[PDB]
Amino acid sequence: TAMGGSTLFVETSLRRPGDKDGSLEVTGQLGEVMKESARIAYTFARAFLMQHAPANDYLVTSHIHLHVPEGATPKDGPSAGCTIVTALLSLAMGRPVRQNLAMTGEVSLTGKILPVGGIKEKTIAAKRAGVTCIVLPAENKKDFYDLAAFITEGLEVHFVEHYREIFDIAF
Amino acid sequence: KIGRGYQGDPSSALLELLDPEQNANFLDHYLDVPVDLSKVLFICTANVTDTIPEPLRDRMEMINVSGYVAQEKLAIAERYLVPQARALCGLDESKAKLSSDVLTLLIKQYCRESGVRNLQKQVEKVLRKSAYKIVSGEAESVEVTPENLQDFVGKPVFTVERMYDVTPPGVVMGLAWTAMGGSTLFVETSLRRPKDGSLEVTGQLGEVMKESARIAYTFARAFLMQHAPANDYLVTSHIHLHVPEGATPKDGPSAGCTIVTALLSLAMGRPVRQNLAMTGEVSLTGKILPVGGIKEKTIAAKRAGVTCIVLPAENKKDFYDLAAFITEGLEVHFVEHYREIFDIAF
Amino acid sequence: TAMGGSTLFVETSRPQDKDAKGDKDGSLEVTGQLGEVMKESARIAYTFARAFLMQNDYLVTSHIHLHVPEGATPKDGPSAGCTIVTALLSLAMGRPVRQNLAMTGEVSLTGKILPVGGIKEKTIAAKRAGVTCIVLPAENKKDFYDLAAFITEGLEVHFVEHYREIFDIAF
Repeated sequence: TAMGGSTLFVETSLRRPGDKDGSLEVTGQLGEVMKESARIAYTFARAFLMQHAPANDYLVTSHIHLHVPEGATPKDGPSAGCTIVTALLSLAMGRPVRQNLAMTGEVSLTGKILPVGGIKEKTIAAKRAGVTCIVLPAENKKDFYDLAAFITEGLEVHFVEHYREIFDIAF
Repeated sequence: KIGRGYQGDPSSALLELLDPEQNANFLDHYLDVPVDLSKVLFICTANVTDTIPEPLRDRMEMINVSGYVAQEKLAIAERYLVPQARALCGLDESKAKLSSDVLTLLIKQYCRESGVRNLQKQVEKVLRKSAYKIVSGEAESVEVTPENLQDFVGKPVFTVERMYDVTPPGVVMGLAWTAMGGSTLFVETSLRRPKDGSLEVTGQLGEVMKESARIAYTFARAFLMQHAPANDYLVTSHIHLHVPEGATPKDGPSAGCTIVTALLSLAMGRPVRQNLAMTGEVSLTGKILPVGGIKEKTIAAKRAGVTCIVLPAENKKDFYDLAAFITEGLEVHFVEHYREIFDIAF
Repeated sequence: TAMGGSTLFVETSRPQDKDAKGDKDGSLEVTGQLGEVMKESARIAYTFARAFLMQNDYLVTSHIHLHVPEGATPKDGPSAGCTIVTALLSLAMGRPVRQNLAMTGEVSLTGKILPVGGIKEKTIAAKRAGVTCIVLPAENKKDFYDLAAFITEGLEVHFVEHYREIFDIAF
């Protein structure tokens, strides 16, 4: 955020459970950039749950309605794509994520994870909150290791390439 | 409302004058000396801050002077408006008597605004027509009663009578929040056709209100089948729902409680108890989520002759910070589920 | 209308009665350049005529066209509710309304008649159109008696609150 690092909860819920497909109503962060990011994330979550556990029809017909809090610069906004995919997959499978876990990164239409900014601010925010595990784009590991040793000492960092690895370390 | 057009731009002069760090040396053009203006208490009135440049808004302590509710307006009228108008028109209490109840009626039906000038205009109108009746020799003492007010200030701008003083099956009174604030509406439900049943919805067509009414209807059907199982109305019947268009989009979906109550009242054939207005969005399980504009909703409840309103449980703090003249004669029920609202409608 | 009150004729008349199976729903096509509120009100009036005629199946098993002429200002849109209900009922029952009879007033889903505006203009137009009987909502009685003595001389008036009374005096 414009004030510095911050820690927000991306929340998906359910509302109104072969002819129709379940839509998605983003409410928190308005803007065309975050709108397209949410669309891409929704499509990838669907494809992931199709090729993995192909039986449940949840993510395809549910009318999810997620909500992403409003504090983030318009450039950092799309760095919630992997968080959105993980919230959607967690709500679908009915399994909460690993407890003390923070994640950031942009997700592609096929799941590739892209680098983001504000690594120091995000790290300090995660450390100020209670976080023991952090997940970061693999291309941000230089930026992570440039920080001071008293910041990045109490958290285990996972540098990911593709979202299958976040699904591994998140469930 | 300062000029910023072709000739000059005195906003920069004000930005130099109203700067606390440069007040100590003002330096107008005539005197080449600088004058200390740090002890002057400056006050600037504005109707809207949007047309104030940001470096100038940033130099002032923005204090918002909000309007008055009907009770504050009545106090103002009794203490200032009516005495000053008496003095300006040459009348007293014995010649023309404005009582507190006729003043309440005037404020309720005519002066439904945020400021005071219109109430003052109405007060002057009443006293002025009184003075004309006295001078022309028609009378020697005028009496303004809540029945005799009509021929003094004209047709009431707002109607006290509501659509239904006693509600039949299908229609339930819910109160909403408009851009003018404080509206009460009757959610109505009927049936169209004489094996699956359907819902046809009209009113404030909003994309989210569509899904809101849909899930409210679904929860109503499920609640009915679990509460009274031998009743198949809400499943085998085709019905029509109507929601009046007062509520702004934000609180458009805030009528789910009333919609479910209407559908259930129609399906059961039992009217809802009188003077009962309700608010609250329902979830699928029946969770009652918080609603906004409780001050306006409560004022509307009062104006519409309502006694017992129903609010979400987590609006308890939002409600119990409203003044006693706003919520004294109201009995409030706070609910965390729809079973409790069902009990509240007997 | 804008600067005036010219009286209008609503008319009714689509596929012919099938008379084969009573499982269909029947439909109402409405024209007359209606705003959104005007179309919703015409739909409410349709539903109320269908419910009022519970007694036969002309409203439920016939496809109908409704025409309300243009001219009523958008604020004065839904003031044709009782007129629409009467048009539908007369088409169904197969009998005309009283020959010189004009009406106005919004109708709710259950039959409650709501007050309207422009009583003076509507009355002037009714008198100039040869209308001898006029049906108004109840809450407009003071509004109607605040008129001059020549705006109403031989004009029979009926103030009403529920549409059953309009039906009684129209038939």
